[PDB]
Amino acid sequence: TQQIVPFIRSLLMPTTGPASIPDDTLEKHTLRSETSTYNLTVGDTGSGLIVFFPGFPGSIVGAHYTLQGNGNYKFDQMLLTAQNLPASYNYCRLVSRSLTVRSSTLPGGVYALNGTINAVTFQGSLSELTDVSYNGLMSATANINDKIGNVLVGEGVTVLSLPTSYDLGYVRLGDPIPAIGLDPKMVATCDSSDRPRVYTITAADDYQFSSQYQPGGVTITLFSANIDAITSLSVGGELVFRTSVHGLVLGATIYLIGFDGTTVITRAVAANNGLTTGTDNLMPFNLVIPTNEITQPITSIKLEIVTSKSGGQAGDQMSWSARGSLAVTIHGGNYPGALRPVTLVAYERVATGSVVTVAGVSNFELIPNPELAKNLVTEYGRFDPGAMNYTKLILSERDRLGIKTVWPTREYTDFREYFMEVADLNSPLKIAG
Amino acid sequence: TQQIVPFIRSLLMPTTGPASIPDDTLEKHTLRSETSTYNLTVGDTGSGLIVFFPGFPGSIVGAHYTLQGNGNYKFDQMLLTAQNLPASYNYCRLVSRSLTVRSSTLPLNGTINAVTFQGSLSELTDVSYNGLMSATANINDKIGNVLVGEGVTVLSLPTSYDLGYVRLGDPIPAIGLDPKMVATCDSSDRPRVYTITAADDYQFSSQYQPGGVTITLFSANIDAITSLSVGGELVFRTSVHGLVLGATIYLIGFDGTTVITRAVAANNGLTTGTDNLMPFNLVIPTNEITQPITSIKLEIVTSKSGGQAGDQMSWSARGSLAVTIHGGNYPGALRPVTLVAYERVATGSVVTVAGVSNFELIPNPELAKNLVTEYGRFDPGAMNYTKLILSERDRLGIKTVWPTREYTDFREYFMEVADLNSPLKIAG
Amino acid sequence: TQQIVPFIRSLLMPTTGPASIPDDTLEKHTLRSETSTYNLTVGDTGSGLIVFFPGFPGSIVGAHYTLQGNGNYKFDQMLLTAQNLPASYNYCRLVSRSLTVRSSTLPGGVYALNGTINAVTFQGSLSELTDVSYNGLMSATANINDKIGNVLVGEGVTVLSLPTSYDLGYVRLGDPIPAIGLDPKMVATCDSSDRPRVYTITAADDYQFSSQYQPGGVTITLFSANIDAITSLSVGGELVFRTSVHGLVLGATIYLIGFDGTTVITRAVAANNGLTTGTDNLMPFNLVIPTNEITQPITSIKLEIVTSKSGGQAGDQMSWSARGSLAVTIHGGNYPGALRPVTLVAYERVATGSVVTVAGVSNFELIPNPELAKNLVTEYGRFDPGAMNYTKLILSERDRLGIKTVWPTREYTDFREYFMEVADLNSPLKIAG
Amino acid sequence: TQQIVPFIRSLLMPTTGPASIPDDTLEKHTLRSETSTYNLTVGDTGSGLIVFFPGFPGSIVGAHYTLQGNGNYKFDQMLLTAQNLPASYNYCRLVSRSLTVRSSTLPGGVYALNGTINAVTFQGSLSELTDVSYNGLMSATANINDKIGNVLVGEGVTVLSLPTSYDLGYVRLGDPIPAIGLDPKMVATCDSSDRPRVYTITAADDYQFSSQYQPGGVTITLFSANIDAITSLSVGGELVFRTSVHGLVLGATIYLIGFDGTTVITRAVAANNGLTTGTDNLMPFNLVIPTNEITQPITSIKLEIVTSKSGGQAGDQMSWSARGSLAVTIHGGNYPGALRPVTLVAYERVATGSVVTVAGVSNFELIPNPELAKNLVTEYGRFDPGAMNYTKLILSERDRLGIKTVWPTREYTDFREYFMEVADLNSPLKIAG
Ligand SMILES: [Ca+2]
Ligand SMILES: [Ca+2]
Repeated sequence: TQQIVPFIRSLLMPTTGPASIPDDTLEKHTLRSETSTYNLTVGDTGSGLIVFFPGFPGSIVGAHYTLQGNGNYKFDQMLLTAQNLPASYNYCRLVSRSLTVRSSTLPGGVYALNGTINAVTFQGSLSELTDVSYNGLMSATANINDKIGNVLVGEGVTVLSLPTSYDLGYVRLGDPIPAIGLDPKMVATCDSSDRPRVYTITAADDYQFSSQYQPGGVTITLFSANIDAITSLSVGGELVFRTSVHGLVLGATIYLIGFDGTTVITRAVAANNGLTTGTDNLMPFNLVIPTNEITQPITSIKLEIVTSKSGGQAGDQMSWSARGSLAVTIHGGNYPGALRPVTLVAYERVATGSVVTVAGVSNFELIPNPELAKNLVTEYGRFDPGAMNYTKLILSERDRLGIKTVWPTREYTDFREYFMEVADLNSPLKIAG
Repeated sequence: TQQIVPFIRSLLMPTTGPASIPDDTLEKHTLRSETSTYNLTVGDTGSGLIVFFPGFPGSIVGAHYTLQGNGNYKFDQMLLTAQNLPASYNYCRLVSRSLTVRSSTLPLNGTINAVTFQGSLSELTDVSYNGLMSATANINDKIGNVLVGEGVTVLSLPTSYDLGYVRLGDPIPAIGLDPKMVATCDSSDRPRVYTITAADDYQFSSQYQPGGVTITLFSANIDAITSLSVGGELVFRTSVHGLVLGATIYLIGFDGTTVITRAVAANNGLTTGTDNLMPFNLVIPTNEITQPITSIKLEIVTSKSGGQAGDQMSWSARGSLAVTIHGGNYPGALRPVTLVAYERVATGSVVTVAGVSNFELIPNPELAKNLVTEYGRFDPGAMNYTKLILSERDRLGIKTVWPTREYTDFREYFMEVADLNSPLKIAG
Repeated sequence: TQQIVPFIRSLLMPTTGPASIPDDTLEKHTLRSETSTYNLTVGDTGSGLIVFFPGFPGSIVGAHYTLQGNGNYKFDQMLLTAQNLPASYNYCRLVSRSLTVRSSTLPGGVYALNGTINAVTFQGSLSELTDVSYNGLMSATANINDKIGNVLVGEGVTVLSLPTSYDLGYVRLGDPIPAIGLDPKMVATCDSSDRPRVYTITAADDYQFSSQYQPGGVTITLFSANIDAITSLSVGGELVFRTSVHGLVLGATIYLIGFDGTTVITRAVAANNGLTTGTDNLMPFNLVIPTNEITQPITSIKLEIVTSKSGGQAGDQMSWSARGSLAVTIHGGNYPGALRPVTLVAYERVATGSVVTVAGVSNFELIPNPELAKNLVTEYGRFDPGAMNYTKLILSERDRLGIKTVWPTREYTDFREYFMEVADLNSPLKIAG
Repeated sequence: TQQIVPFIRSLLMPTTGPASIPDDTLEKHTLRSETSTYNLTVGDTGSGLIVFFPGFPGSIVGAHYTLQGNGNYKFDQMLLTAQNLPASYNYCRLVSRSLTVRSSTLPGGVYALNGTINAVTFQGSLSELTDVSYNGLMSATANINDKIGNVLVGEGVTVLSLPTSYDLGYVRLGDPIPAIGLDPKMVATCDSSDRPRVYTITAADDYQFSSQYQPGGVTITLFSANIDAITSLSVGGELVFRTSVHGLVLGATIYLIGFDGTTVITRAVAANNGLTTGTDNLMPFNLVIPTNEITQPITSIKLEIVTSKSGGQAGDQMSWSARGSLAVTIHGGNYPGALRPVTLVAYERVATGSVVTVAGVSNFELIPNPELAKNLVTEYGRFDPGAMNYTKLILSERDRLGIKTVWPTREYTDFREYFMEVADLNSPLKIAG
């Protein structure tokens, strides 16, 4: 520390403002901060979960779920940046981010404040967590500085975004692209694409299906698989069906399921589709799911198949054989931060009707869209040598320095003042010559 | 050199263990070594080829092929890491790797030629024992006629730092009605894409045949070790009524053998005076690829419902296909290849492979519960020192393929400091 | 910092008292502090907005609006200086100002959980804000140190007035001028005038009006435009009307609308006014609106026109053509601070029946009115060189120093003690000679 | 203190993470932290007791008992580590541990006035405490730094684990061992065994029993004795019975009693043991009690004998003479930490229904089980000389330094910042060469 190092300051104290990442990704850019402010209402159980995407290169900050009587989560809302970055910028890179979660309210009739928080940073995407209960969170990492337990809600928790790789590319935001079309509801964007994530699902390898006839048909769930998506994705591939039985008609639908078990997206992949005897019957997958259709994080994908017969009787026995694999590409999905690190903040025993307050600052390197570029000057980052080495040193000593991704806010506040002991005006420039 | 530099030590002497790559890719990770041990049997000709993927970010180390009487190679087996990394880890980055190839038994014993080729397997123009020697112009990337008893050392030298973590082909939680159901999350970042314009108004013409007339529309060299997909469309036009088309894609192994065969369209009537579409929607999962893919070909069968003596079946075809091999362009995934060829080894003798691979790894969710991860040790000047060393690679004689005896000498010539640790023991 | 610099002390800690601005505006003046103290009552929705004019050269500090069940704002009261400066002084210049906004008290110096505060400093006048909702505030500036999000109400927010230009002229306050008149309600003042703001509205350029006869007439709103006024303004200009229809009578009224959509001032510009065929019919605008008539900040101006006929029957048709532009001059309106920077403090989730407490100090350079001048000594400011350079340095490093216009009070308090680490008695003057 | 000493840091501030114990026990191991998080509910009396085992080499942290109307304790639940260590590791050694006990229920929203805490560290096992009442606790030690009285529950208490011997062996955790068996409920473990604790109980030295016949038999309790167990144990030994009465049939049953006086385990030791007249009749004890059947700490052991007769009818006398010693071996029992030091945290006057929140961190040296060993690198501890001497010095001056095992949390927090005044980044490594 001398004066200090703008980047370290920004990284460890994001509410302080942005600084350019001192890596090798030399683009003309501009630096911006976006706040996140939410007042979430606590449900009947007094318990809930905030899912944060600490490294998300863009306006999506997280999602809030309330916990319900029956032990299921129910989606409340997305937590976003104050304004929608893709409306103004085309490219983006996350510099630093911190968020605070605390209660700001005790309801009218309530005698006493009570409530606690458990939090973890998990090195995987949302659907990869084996246990998302308040208690279960605590073992999602072995890293002591990536978990915090039973922090009082009144005091609150601070989430600090720590890097998962530098020298990351600029990410295209989901920015609208100039387009005209006959449909009012037409939407054209240029999506986060670099570093796609690909899931491959072999749904069947000569899977035999056999069942008696039914008016309305017989529906099966061929497979269900955990995947992650926040933004646009596509499904490709093909199933091949064989049969000895004449006049079978196949229906097939893909469902993308949210974290709360709810259907987010439903797409008929093939409806009413006759099968010929002694031949391959192809069922291609050509699905594109746009960002705006994804109303909450996708947590799994499943495929249902309906089998029905034209004629039909009592005992008819409908049978088919199926073979093939599908590929689910989520665009830009493997970009570190896009899906990968997840910070969960769980609360419980909070009085029903009380407010859980979220306040955050996100810092970005940004490239303006064409219209803004006319009035927004861009520059290469400030050069200071040793900024990156200092960052590397700090992170290398992360555990001995106690630099957490999840803090009791009181401890983070102490850390701020313990660190940051120099911010020294600027000695004789004022008296130099 | 002072003490030394863990990374340089790991890079130049991988059997020594792992060290974090001193680049800008700052992820919380863990460091691991995986051994490779194989005892390969020499075939009838006393000759064969080991294909190594020195930079492969994961458990695939290489493949062994024996050479046969008729001059063809025949696949033996994949050479892997001791345990399957994707079963325990989700993300991975290669730190360093070395492998030794020597004979260990007799039923002294023939010779080895080796090269590191800066391209993928199918790109090599000549893979014969002798032909290898000209795959590079780089003198430190080839070694000739090393005695098999003494053996060869393959050392993996970098092809780019600041590489992303690669997703391993890790199983993803999934339930399904089929026992043989498999769901993975694949190496995807940095795909390789081949584009094949199979036809641009290609005219086909032939007399009728019971059973049909089969043609190979195209054949093209491509590379795949892991999952890939084929997309695109052919469009067929015709003046002849009642023509039925069959089409199959074959993915062919290095040994000319069919690895994967997929019917793309079987029994498919063509209408007169219209475009007849033949879409390609193929996804090939990793587990189906039993040996490296070296080429792709498309066959088309043309038959007629009626049929007679002279019937003349004709169609016009147009369209291009795209073969995407997932994560294929990730440096190391397909790209550098080291070939170790042996010949004149006595039939029935053992060619012994022993290696160490070093990785930066991120544990899967279940292991993450008990596996602490950290940012890499900071030492400044580690990367500059690496850059200096590599910059002087040729004057230092840092080879990718060594006579083992020469590599051993190099180890002791380098690495002349490993100095205990002077007065920490007496400090205060 | 040596001892310190009175002006910097005053600027950054206004509760400390006044100091002369170290610019080139050398007037004999006197230095004063005026407190602002308000106990505002929270309405039904538990939500509201305080509009501050941090740079206002005089006694107007801000205005309080409650948010109502229906989602609309309603004016409560002006927030003023403790005493009315124009009653005692004729000229004035703002030195520094800070205000506190909080709620809730408990035995032990402790405060309760009582909702949240969002605040921004916007570099424009009140009516220029595109979004004034609690959440929308957060994007009124891109400047991270000019916005603060979801501060607990119990802890509260500190508004600090940062300069918008030095070397400003002394502003004439709205001081009463000696006058006698037959009317008890006669008022004569000398107004803030230097640096007027002028709006020009071309209300019509051959605008055709056409409508069927109506007993009582047909009223239209020719235009509506957002403008800003806190003090006196005037409307000048002329509309010209043409018509081929005989017997048309025009009425026209100007309305000045408050931030809460309420009519603040209504002035008939022309009532009962016959139009002649084939000639220009002039409608001049000669409006002067005195300060005392402006009961709350003006946010827009609109002009209504009534077209009546008197002798009209069944379905007659009334038509006229209109041409002309108006000029709205708000006196001293462009004086930096008079309208320009606005700080919004929005609260919500505040317990109904609790009181939002405002406490502030405003510091001024003042010239006494003739009666006070007889007993009020005035002087040129204390000379200290480097005071202005030091101010310029501090402001130049504003963002790295984290000098905010809106603070969580707790953070401002910390800043005060972090800064201001020298106030050193006065070493051997006491022992000198 | 220079930089500092990882071990001392871990010992005095366990929430900081683990460090290797600088003793002579040189094993290849790995270092881990496990959190403990509990939200306990306060019962009817507003009073209860948390029993901590601060030195326990494994996943058992303590047990919670509520106090009841009738003055008895009632077991609530075991307090454990976040995950079950024996599922992943085979050997273990405790490095350091701290736990926090406070009410998360804050009346008014801010106040810590919600009852009080008394706490002690007792140098013996649970059953050895003579007085376990809230008030009685205070005299369990004479050591002033091992007791704390009437700490406010809102502020809370910190339990710090201080060593009871170094150079301890690695303890085998209760890890499952590969086994197949016909019974679904079959369980095979390898238990903490090193350093057994043995109680010898001479239950009878020619004890004369005499009572009249009753259908179904006559039951006496031969003895009860205070013993301690949290994990597996076994009972060995023999009773010899003499009689003159023909056709007596003896049954024996061992009861293991919880701290709350509840039977945890009941095992029949003898049934249909027909006594032969005028001869030694042996009653061997061959009991093995597995860890898993112990649902709460065992505070005592008793043996009942049931004495029945064939054709007994009326004034038929039943009489036996008994002689013999039993030995109760609790496995690993004498391993310092396994049973020995106990920290009791008692609360009272807490409002019924409020939450007492426990949060802790436990640090371990661990050896992975065979499956984990495949992916878990193990190493000998970091060498730093003088670490152990420094620990010895610190502990030697424990009382003058005021290093407590039980703290008012506020005082512990102060201590943390008073200690730990160096954590100094790392000066010119960053600029060296
Ligand atoms: Ca770089
Ligand atoms: Ca000037």
